[PDB]
Amino acid sequence: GSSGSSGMEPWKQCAQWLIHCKVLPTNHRVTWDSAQVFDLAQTLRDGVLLCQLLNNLRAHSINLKEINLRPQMSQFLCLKNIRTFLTACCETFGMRKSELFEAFDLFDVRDFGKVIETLSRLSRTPIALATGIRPFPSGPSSG
Repeated sequence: GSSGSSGMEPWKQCAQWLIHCKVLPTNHRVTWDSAQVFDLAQTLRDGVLLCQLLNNLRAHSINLKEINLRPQMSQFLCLKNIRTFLTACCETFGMRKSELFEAFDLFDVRDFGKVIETLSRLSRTPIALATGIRPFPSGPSSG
């Protein structure tokens, strides 16, 4: 249902943070205007990068070995990986379990927006800010 929209999406600015977080290349394909939430939602759909993000901010956050770096487009493997990231978010960092996104939502790429928010909060952590990376906008105000 690709309908004409007006304004900046939360997935556009997100791309940046990722690059700075040492997870995506400065010349990645997600940085291209032609790109869309999907593109950025695909590179993670596997769940191989997500784990890295945390491993970048904090040390010993997620064991690369525990995750299938090479899922080879595997549903069973993929779904598993994603979960690993969701766990490390409460094991390594210790965030809420309700905020987290639904593994499926990401896999099937149903509601990506839900995943983007999950990161908006993490940034708050004393591990994400420490780096000094453009943190998320603090406040109830929408925008």
